[PDB]
Amino acid sequence: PYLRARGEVFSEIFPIDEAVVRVLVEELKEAFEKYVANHKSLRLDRYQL
Amino acid sequence: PYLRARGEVFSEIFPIDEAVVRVLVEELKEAFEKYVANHKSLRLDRYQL
Repeated sequence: PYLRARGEVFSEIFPIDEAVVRVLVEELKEAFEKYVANHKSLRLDRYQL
Repeated sequence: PYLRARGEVFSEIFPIDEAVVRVLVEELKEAFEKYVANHKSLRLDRYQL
């Protein structure tokens, strides 16, 4: 007490290869879609995505 | 070192049978299309097809 860290600057990585990102975003989209549809043990908010 | 050389002669020939040129450009782009399909994790910005 009290813990600190001597801070950095933020780690800054930037996207290249973005159409594979487009395929993987629509895969993410259908994936999370059917994830919400399946796992009803989540009781999730269903008005947001 | 260093290097300085002198040239011999010109030699520059061409193919014949331009149908091989046309359909082989098509099959060449087929092969590199398959390699760009393989390029999913190969860090490629995607507008060179």
